[PDB]
Amino acid sequence: AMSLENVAFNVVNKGHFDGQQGEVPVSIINNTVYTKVDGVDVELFENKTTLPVNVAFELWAKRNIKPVPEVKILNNLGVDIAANTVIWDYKRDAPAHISTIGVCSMTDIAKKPTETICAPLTVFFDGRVDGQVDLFRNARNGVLITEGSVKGLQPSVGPKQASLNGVTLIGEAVKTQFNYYKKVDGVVQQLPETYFTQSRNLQEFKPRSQMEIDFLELAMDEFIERYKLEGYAFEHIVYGDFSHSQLGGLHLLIGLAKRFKESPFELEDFIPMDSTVKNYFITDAQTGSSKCVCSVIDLLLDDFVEIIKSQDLSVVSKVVKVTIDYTEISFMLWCKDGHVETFYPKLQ
Amino acid sequence: AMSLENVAFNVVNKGHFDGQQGEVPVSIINNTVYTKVDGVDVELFENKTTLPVNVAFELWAKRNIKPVPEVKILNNLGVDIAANTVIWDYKRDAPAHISTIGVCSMTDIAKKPTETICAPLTVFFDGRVDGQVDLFRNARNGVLITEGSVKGLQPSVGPKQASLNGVTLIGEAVKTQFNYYKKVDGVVQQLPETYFTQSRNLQEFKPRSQMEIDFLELAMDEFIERYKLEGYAFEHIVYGDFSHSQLGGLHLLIGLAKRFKESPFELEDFIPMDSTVKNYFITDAQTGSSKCVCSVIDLLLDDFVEIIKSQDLSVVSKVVKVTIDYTEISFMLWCKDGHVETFYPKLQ
Amino acid sequence: AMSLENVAFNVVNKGHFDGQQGEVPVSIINNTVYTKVDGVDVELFENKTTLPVNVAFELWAKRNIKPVPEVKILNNLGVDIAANTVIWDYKRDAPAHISTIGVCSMTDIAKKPTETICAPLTVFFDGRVDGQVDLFRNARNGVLITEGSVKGLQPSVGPKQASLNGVTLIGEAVKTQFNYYKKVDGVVQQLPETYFTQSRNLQEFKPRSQMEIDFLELAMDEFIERYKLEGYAFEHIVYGDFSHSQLGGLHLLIGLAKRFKESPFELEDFIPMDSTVKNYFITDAQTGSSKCVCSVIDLLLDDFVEIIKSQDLSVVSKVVKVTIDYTEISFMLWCKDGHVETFYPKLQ
Amino acid sequence: AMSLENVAFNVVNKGHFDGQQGEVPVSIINNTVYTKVDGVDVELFENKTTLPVNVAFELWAKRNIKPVPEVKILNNLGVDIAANTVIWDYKRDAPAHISTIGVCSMTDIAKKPTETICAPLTVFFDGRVDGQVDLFRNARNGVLITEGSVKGLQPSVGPKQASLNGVTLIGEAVKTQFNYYKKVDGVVQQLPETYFTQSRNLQEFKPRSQMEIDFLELAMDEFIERYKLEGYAFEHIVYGDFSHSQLGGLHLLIGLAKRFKESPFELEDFIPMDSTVKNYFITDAQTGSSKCVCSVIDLLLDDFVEIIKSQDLSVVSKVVKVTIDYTEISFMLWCKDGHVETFYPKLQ
Amino acid sequence: AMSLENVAFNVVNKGHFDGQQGEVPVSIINNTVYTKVDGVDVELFENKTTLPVNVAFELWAKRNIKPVPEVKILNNLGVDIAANTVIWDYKRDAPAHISTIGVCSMTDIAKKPTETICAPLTVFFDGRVDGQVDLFRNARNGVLITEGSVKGLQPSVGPKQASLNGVTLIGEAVKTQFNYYKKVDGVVQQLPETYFTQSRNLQEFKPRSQMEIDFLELAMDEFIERYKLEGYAFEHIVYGDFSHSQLGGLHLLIGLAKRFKESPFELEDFIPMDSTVKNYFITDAQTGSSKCVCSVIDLLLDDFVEIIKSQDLSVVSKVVKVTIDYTEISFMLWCKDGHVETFYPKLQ
Ligand SMILES: CNC(=O)Nc1ccccc1F
Ligand SMILES: CNC(=O)Nc1ccccc1F
Repeated sequence: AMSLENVAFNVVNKGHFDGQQGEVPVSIINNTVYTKVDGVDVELFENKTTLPVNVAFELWAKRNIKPVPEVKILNNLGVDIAANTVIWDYKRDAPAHISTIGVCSMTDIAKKPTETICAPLTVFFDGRVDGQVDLFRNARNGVLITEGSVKGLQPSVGPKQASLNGVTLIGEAVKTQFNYYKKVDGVVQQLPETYFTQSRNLQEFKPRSQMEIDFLELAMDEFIERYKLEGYAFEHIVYGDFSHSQLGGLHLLIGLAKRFKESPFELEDFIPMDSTVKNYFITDAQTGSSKCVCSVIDLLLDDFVEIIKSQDLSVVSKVVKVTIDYTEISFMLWCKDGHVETFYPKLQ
Repeated sequence: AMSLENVAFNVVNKGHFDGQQGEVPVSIINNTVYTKVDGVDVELFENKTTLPVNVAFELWAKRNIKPVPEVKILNNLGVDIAANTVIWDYKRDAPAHISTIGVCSMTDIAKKPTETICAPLTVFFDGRVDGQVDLFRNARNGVLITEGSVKGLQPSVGPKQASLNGVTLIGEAVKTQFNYYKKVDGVVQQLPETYFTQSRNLQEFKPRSQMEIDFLELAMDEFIERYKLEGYAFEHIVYGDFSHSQLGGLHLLIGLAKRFKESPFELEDFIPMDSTVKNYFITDAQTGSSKCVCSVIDLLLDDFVEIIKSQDLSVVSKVVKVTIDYTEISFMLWCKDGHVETFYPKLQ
Repeated sequence: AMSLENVAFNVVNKGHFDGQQGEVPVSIINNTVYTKVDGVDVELFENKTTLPVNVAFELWAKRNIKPVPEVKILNNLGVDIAANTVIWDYKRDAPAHISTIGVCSMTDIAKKPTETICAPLTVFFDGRVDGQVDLFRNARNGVLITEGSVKGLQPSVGPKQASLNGVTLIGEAVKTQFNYYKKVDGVVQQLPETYFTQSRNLQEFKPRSQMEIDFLELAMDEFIERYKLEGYAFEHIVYGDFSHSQLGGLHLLIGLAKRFKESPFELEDFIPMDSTVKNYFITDAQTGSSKCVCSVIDLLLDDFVEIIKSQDLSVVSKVVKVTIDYTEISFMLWCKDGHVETFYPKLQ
Repeated sequence: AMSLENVAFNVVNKGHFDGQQGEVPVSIINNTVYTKVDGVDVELFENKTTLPVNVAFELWAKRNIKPVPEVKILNNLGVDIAANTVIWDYKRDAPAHISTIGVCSMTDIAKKPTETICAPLTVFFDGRVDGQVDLFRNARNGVLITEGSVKGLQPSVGPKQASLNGVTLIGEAVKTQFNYYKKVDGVVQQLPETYFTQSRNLQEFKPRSQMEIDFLELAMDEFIERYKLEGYAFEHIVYGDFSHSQLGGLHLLIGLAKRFKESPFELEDFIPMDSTVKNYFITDAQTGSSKCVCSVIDLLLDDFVEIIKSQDLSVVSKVVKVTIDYTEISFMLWCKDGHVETFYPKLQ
Repeated sequence: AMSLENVAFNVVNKGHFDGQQGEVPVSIINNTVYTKVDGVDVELFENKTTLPVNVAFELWAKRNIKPVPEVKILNNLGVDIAANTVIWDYKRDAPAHISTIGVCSMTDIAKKPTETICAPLTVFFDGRVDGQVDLFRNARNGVLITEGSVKGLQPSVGPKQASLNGVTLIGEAVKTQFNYYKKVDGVVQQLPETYFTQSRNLQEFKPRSQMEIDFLELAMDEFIERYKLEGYAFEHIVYGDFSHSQLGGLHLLIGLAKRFKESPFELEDFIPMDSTVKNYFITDAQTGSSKCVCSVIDLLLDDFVEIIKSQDLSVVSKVVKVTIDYTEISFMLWCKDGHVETFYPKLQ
């Protein structure tokens, strides 16, 4: 017997939906769910989704509370739907997927991923849940994560980090590095070799390699010398040119991180969703240099150096395809006389 | 085990709350309750109250569906709250009372009227429900209806009509005429002699006496002649004077019914609620005669005639008090040279 | 080049979406679309659906304005979606189907019904639109209407009436009687023999047979005599029994039409949607007789007589199944000593 | 002459309601109050309450702007209502009490606490306001605060801290330590001996005893030695065990404070109201250790040490009742071989 | 062809409105605009204005993204409207002006500032845009900014700082110091000599003169000695008196900044708009000293010292008019025996 009042009972007593039995009285007004405590209304949930408030509330309450892949990964792998859980998109305060399977009666298209409506959809499977590996094997389309080996299935090692209740972390008391597997049209698919973005914040940025410690700590010319980067235009691409009204380059998070220690800036996240490459409308507070569409990626600097050094530098412009978070990221590479002018995530 | 979804199940399957087990999926968007029937949303309920939508939905579902006293009677008797039912106020599309007893967890102030919070409240008790005559005996404050005698109480015989799911009617297959009993601070009251308003509609007005039949058939002058009404200002009070910009008189529903057969008019119900006297801002379409605050009452014409013939006509202006629907209705009586000038429910 | 403002232009200038170029200024406040005409705002559209206001506005604008099958027929045939039109459900003030094909960018699951997401969906195809009979041939699942023969398909002749901009009618200047054809998993179905409900209103009820004329004119006893209906419980089933608190019988629209000429009653439509059988919570004003869940169907009286005379009357109670509007309507038949006691659409 | 526009006049000119006379024009849209400044709308108030926006606005404007007891205290003492002021709950952005006395015409149940409706309610009285001590003496139920001595009334010394416009502080230019007194059913009640929670934030945590300076500054084993805490499981209870997927212990705010210097964590406040014991759904960012329902209290460490040391350690499990903020807080005490396994606020 | 979907296309692809062609599907619900990315809704804009959501969205998208005068300046100069751009008020999340010219069809009063409706309005002109200087010359009323010299027009040097996408900054890669000119009734007006407020935050405060470095760094008595301020009551006016329940003085931002390093405090911005003098309801966290209406201005300390030293100190009270941000700010000057008691922005 699922119900609004039972969902709120679990939220109040168990911090989330926990299969417990019971009911608390609830009031819904506009987009907010409340419950009486000591005779007054206490807010339990503000619906920021495009779903009816009582539906969003239940989905939220039923969010997966184990570490799960970050939404950008699931998106990059073409996931449409999850088997019998909810991947909550903490960046959008909303379900990451439109529909559900076996979760909620207003949004379910199916009780079980074996139902024929699920066969064209890429269904997300969690091998930490009993039976879900088997259900991947039987599904026409899907993405499977496991903590270990699945007999016969060639694994792809995913990122180190996963999301636990909206916190992106590398697990220590829990495991966040998964094997990933994918199936299209009944056929297991080979996951490409790939880099992974690092998912760091600008407020909390911590380097993760001696090279990155050097970038944060050394002056620009020292660092460029020490890692033999002459002619690669990190002055522009990574350090950022703030001298003109249009802010130049500045496409690596670590570069933003360096600048942020010195002076603040505004990042307007005008498409606020999780993705491998982010676009910001950036305004530098110190200089007033700015740019409407500044693509930023958080690659380990080591990885970005390896990508740019591996490039042929003998054409004016070309599109360079790099596989990142399993998706194929296009960059624009502009050169002159065998040195880099600029290299940036291509704006689409 | 009360729940939004169970209430909706009862509505969908039983036309109203009926204590049945079950659940349907529900969605709430702003003030409307919908349910999914075969993949599309069907409107179950639009909240017109000042309560949270899911709360109003449940009180509406749990409305009393037996003939019950009209809200105007309950209010005139000082009823605060009903015992274990909801008197639905179809004139306000809202619960007639703030709080409930033993009905709904969000609005209940008690489960049983015997709890101490109910003692100072005038509680409504329905003798047709097992045990409620008893509970009225224990109750410090209350109003009781019954269909027949109660041993040791003198009854007050109420109106002929009652409200069945919002239709006011004189029951032929069900009883609508109740015995009334009232208790203030543990003492059974002697209810006053009272007239009753008749609760008719302007559109479907039906005479209930030979005098009313004659009023509808005859011409003004004939009717006034037959019933010896010269000098009582019915021309003004009951027929209505449409010759000036201020619509004159027209304070008796039968007079509005008579005019509405010939030519129509606008009645603006600017305090929409059930009350013994109604105030309308009335605009006569044929003539443009209008009045901002036109008090209207539906008295049996014979009872109105009795009231007006029972007054002293020798002072220019005074307040005349008349018990109606158990409440004291003040009238203004204006006279000149021993005849009536006007007589109207006071606009105080 | 679809846009809010272009849709509004079409509404304002063409009464509906018509593919015209142009733009008017629009403003959206909560669920209402307005447009500026000479400096003030005029209401174009109030959203009563569960879709976003601008989305519902566009689907409403793009409604099919040719006579189309009533929604109850489409649902009974299992239609999921329409090919390149919107069947507007005037009973719910909402789109009849969740999704669209080739109509609206927010709701389209495809541009053409031939895309693979449509193959498992039962698609509605209108033979009056060039190419759609063809598309029905390629379609794995579908329902097709036409005005005339289709070479190589046996037709099923549908109802006389269809819905034109929300008015159900039997077309005299346009055709409303369609041939129906259905395909499940690539196989043309043989549609069952079926009766059709007549889709009449209680207010403007018009007899469509000499028996129905007689039913309206004659007294109960005469009519029952003329048509040899003794022992079939029409007194209860069709005339309705208003003598007890439970309103008895009254399951056939013509019986409600007959009563409504004499005295009025409340029909509460608590699941407002188009369906072959309707459930009303009905309160008779003259008598106070009432019933929470009164199933009503509008069958030609002759067809109802044929159904009831085609049953075995020898068991106390059983389920009688009758194809109507192409769907299986269960009835309860109650008999005693070889005569009918009652017979009603099952309240399951 | 109270009015929306007068309330807004005071807000604009006096920062809050100040009995001043005057009016500014106001516009209300959805849940927000605005006023024109220099021809544009400036937001004055966003209603986060379940009250009508214009009502919440007035209550907010009339909030008590003297230091007042924190809402958890008033709750723990059973306060239902305040005499002639509003205790604004800054943590819920809402009135702490449902109704008022002498404040606001939509929410008043009474103009004065002597009215008989107030007698069953525990009314909050402020002896800094003239007459309110006397009104406590006459009230059947109440809680009284004073700055000094009340002849005959045995005092209870309240917490050091009070809330001033939502800032919890120990007063220096103002007095925040009150005498508390309580009355149930006409009878002064003896307030229990009690500890008080410290009301500290995790961002702003300052130790308040040499012991607490030691906890923050020393390593875990040093501190446990220096205060002879071997066998008392502060390793678990206070320091927190982050080694397993379920975060172990961690029920004292100061322990959260220590960890927060090292690494951040997420505290989901899923019942956001003021209370003596808080429940969080906690996710540790460094380790990914987490717990759905982690009870946290902010006792001075000295006080928590005194509580746990005073316990008999010779049973496996028992419920230990401790009086905190005047309410009786249950703890679970789990022991083995005369040492503490775990000791935590009992989850209800 | 302007449209909701075209505006959203520009927002998504260009970070703001950029004249580009194209459309994305959009959904509007309540006050929020969304668009599909990867099958789910992503929030593009939350309407905090009193305009219809789709109108506010377009105005926002069309905001001027060059450095522009801070709204307080435009207000102080009497600007009603901007020529062919939108000055977005980032402090109110709303257009700074009610109407537009040549921007948006719901809010435009004119396509061009030469239209006769614009002649009484003070129109804001931007000489960085071609033709706009000329349009100032022809306008009956206006305010013009330029980066350089305009032949014949006597300039006023504006503030050093301007606002770029809501960041107030002194330009280095861009120019933020403008010449200002004003016209009333066809006649160029002489802008007064004036100080300028510094527009600093309390979190980010940086001194801007050796004097201000001294104020932040030195003790109170040192600083007062070093700059010969004895008898000028900076102890009160600038340092702030926290000893009594009413917080004394404290009207210079730098004084708040000093205190904030030591201890925090609450500033309730109860009229949140940009202005030259701000009013806060201030609560000091350390002492609980507070004040409902504390006027604060951010003058360079040098400038404030120069203002107060220039005053005659020989009257008890007088109104002192100082021109700041071009508007005439009244101060109250209270003296005794030729020393300053208090000096503060006059409360109106
Ligand atoms: C306090 N007295 C009282 O209630 N009396 C009574 C009530 C109901 C029926 C008959 C009775 F006598
Ligand atoms: C799969 N078969 C099929 O569709 N057949 C057919 C369809 C429409 C008209 C005539 C036909 F023969």
